[PDB]
Amino acid sequence: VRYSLDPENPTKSCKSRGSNLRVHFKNTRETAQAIKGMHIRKATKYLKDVTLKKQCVPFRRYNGGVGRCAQAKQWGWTQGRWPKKSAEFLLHMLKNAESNAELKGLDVDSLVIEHIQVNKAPKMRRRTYRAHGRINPYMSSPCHIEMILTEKE
RNA sequence: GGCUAAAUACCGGCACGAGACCGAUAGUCAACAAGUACCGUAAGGGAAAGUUGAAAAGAACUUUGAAGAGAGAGUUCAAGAGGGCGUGAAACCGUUAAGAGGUAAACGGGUGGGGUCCGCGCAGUCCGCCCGGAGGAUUCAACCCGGCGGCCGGUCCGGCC
RNA sequence: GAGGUCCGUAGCGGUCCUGACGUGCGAAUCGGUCGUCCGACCUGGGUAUAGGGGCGAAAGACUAAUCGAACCAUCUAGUA
RNA sequence: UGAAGCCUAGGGCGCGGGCCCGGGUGGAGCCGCCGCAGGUGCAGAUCUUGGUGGUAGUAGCAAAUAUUCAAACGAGAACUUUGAAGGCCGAAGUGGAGAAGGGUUCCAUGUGAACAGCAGUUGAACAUGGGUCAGUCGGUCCUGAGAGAUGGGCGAGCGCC
RNA sequence: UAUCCGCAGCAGGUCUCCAAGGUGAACAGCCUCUGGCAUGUUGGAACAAUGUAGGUAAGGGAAGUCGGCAAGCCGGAUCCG
RNA sequence: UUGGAUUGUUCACCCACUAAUAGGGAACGUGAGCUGGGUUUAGACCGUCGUGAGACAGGUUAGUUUUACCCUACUGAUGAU
RNA sequence: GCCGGAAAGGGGGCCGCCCUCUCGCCCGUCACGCACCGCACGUUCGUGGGGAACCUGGCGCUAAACCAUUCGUAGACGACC
Ligand SMILES: [Mg+2]
Ligand SMILES: [Mg+2]
Ligand SMILES: [Mg+2]
Ligand SMILES: [Mg+2]
Ligand SMILES: [Mg+2]
Ligand SMILES: [Mg+2]
Ligand SMILES: [Mg+2]
Ligand SMILES: [Mg+2]
Ligand SMILES: [Mg+2]
Ligand SMILES: [Mg+2]
Ligand SMILES: [Mg+2]
Ligand SMILES: [Mg+2]
Ligand SMILES: [Mg+2]
Ligand SMILES: [Mg+2]
Ligand SMILES: [Mg+2]
Ligand SMILES: [Mg+2]
Ligand SMILES: [Mg+2]
Ligand SMILES: [Mg+2]
Ligand SMILES: [Mg+2]
Ligand SMILES: [Mg+2]
Ligand SMILES: [Mg+2]
Ligand SMILES: [Mg+2]
Ligand SMILES: [Mg+2]
Ligand SMILES: [Mg+2]
Ligand SMILES: [Mg+2]
Ligand SMILES: [Mg+2]
Ligand SMILES: [Mg+2]
Ligand SMILES: [Mg+2]
Ligand SMILES: [Mg+2]
Ligand SMILES: [Mg+2]
Ligand SMILES: [Mg+2]
Ligand SMILES: [Mg+2]
Ligand SMILES: [Mg+2]
Ligand SMILES: [Mg+2]
Ligand SMILES: [Mg+2]
Ligand SMILES: [Mg+2]
Ligand SMILES: [Mg+2]
Ligand SMILES: [Mg+2]
Ligand SMILES: [Mg+2]
Ligand SMILES: [Mg+2]
Ligand SMILES: [Mg+2]
Ligand SMILES: [Mg+2]
Ligand SMILES: [Mg+2]
Ligand SMILES: [Mg+2]
Ligand SMILES: [Mg+2]
Ligand SMILES: [Mg+2]
Ligand SMILES: [Mg+2]
Ligand SMILES: [Mg+2]
Ligand SMILES: [Mg+2]
Ligand SMILES: [Mg+2]
Ligand SMILES: [Mg+2]
Ligand SMILES: [Mg+2]
Repeated sequence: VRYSLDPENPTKSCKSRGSNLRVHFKNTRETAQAIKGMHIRKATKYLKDVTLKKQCVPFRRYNGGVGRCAQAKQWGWTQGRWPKKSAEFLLHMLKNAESNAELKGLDVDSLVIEHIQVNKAPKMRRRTYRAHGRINPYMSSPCHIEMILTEKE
């Protein structure tokens, strides 16, 4: 609808969008940061590998308490994880984006992720019961995902 | 032993009219399915909640997906108004760009450097009088005719106060 | 085959570990260990007693998680 | 031919309170001067209401021995259903049935937005429809502990004894 | 141990009926049949410290500690006494 | 620069060993490290005091010890220029 | 070509070379130059350090590290053998 950063060429680019998705915002943002600059096929392969725990997602900003792994050394970090539903949500969105590019009449095997953004969506409340008859929130953190692919060779 | 209208009172009730009043955290608790939802054995306690547009014209149709949800297409002046939709601030977050980074950060004074913009900067003011040179007009002073105005008549005539 | 008799189930209770937990499973729970268990026994329903009053084998205990004077509204925007 | 409001690395003025221009967004009203009036200026009050952070993807999802294989349906299976295997409750039960209480939770079909602190093809969730039959089971009848009128008494009185 | 009350599918609370086989004094504990269930609001990989709940320890035997706290010893039945 | 008997003890005293059984500080070091014996609530008993409710640097017995996942410091483990 | 150097290694001296100058230095003669019209950061070390590319040539070179896997002399996870 209204994209935060428009493409430099509206003809050599395709767009995809999703709102109010029940996936953790902090995990999804790091997955998007991991796949930010990749070719479409490389990104799809990497996302499959993450889902199968063959490659990690390096947790850089939201790293509090995250454990270490040996697979983040190839990212030049120490802490990584494998958020699989985070990976597959934007895998579905990537598939939608490539379908959009094919519909608009583009070269699918030259598309590079040029823009990707994860915003924070309205929270939905549940309730948890604590000691001494107290009630605390059990909130959730849905997110908005917004991505732009473009050709470059 | 007794009766008795008028002038007098009126935050309830049926209708009305008005205001230097309030303007949705205000004004009644209640602008809305409000003494409603809801809590308490009960007596009782008691909310939050307004706004698309002029008009639903409320997004046919193609396409990816199991679907939510997207990409096009279309309506509208405007979707940067898409069914909790007027405007859309701050705290907080994402991304892009620029800069920086071992005494937490921020701050005052003094410069320096770099940016973003502005000056619409880029050969730099005019204004009077006079001298000289080329010009061009119905053209100056004086005189006459008419109109208007300002000051007087040592004490002009007439009014009014 | 007697006993407000003994050991010991169900039930009723709540000693010690000063154990577990202590933003708990829980605004008093959990485990093991314990007391009593034919009697002043345990228990549902009905019924009576109501706040300076009730009821109390008496701890100022209980009276709807509130008790050395309950709760609700009002006097009340009480006084400092 | 664009008011209020809002944003601004744009230009300025004022010692200051503040104010004026430019740009953008917005879509219907607003301001200067002379007087008048006041529910008239917030950083605090363990202030009121609403919203948002760091903590933090952290604490935590450890009471009661236990699951595995194959198939089916399904877009999708650690969790649904069928079969097999291995276990538990162990007749003072994790069995079969009632009273108080609940009030449609009962049964069937369908759905997977929300809820069932993972997930779900399942559900006491949501949507459609169904379902409780009495001379001989109970209430209705009796009276118990007790409650309660009339006559009467007391009482300012509602009324009470 | 999910249709009731406790704010909740809350280890709490809430009145009764029926009651198999073996062992055994026994309605004790333990194993099974009829009936039921899926380990109690999740799973997977490892087996560090510290914990919680269980055990075992040479020689000594309360020297520990305010205090034998905690654990341990004893345990049923028969015959003496 | 110790092992013990008695005491809640600090202090004290005694037995034994020893080479010697010196003295002190760190918020009278150290309770989100423990314990809870003493003091130090609410229950009770005694003596003295008070007419009484009650009092006692007098004795006695029974009595809930909460929270770390934050920053630092420290102990280890990756890594970074 | 010969030597000269290790504490954090010497662009130095010497022996020959094919060549070229009577030029370099000091006094004199001789004229010439953007004489830019009084005016500032002028004059170097400097082919300075660093980063990208345009390049014509010659000489050469076609490696590892990490993940995945395995191991258990190691281990909470990383890490390590
Ligand atoms: Mg961080
Ligand atoms: Mg931490
Ligand atoms: Mg809880
Ligand atoms: Mg509760
Ligand atoms: Mg008379
Ligand atoms: Mg009279
Ligand atoms: Mg009038
Ligand atoms: Mg409002
Ligand atoms: Mg209101
Ligand atoms: Mg409002
Ligand atoms: Mg408003
Ligand atoms: Mg409001
Ligand atoms: Mg609105
Ligand atoms: Mg508009
Ligand atoms: Mg609008
Ligand atoms: Mg809006
Ligand atoms: Mg920003
Ligand atoms: Mg940057
Ligand atoms: Mg007895
Ligand atoms: Mg007995
Ligand atoms: Mg007790
Ligand atoms: Mg305890
Ligand atoms: Mg704890
Ligand atoms: Mg009385
Ligand atoms: Mg009694
Ligand atoms: Mg009183
Ligand atoms: Mg309008
Ligand atoms: Mg006013
Ligand atoms: Mg204000
Ligand atoms: Mg304020
Ligand atoms: Mg996690
Ligand atoms: Mg965790
Ligand atoms: Mg549990
Ligand atoms: Mg049953
Ligand atoms: Mg049944
Ligand atoms: Mg059903
Ligand atoms: Mg769930
Ligand atoms: Mg009566
Ligand atoms: Mg288990
Ligand atoms: Mg299970
Ligand atoms: Mg359960
Ligand atoms: Mg031993
Ligand atoms: Mg032995
Ligand atoms: Mg001793
Ligand atoms: Mg000792
Ligand atoms: Mg003991
Ligand atoms: Mg001290
Ligand atoms: Mg301390
Ligand atoms: Mg403590
Ligand atoms: Mg004590
Ligand atoms: Mg006492
Ligand atoms: Mg942790």
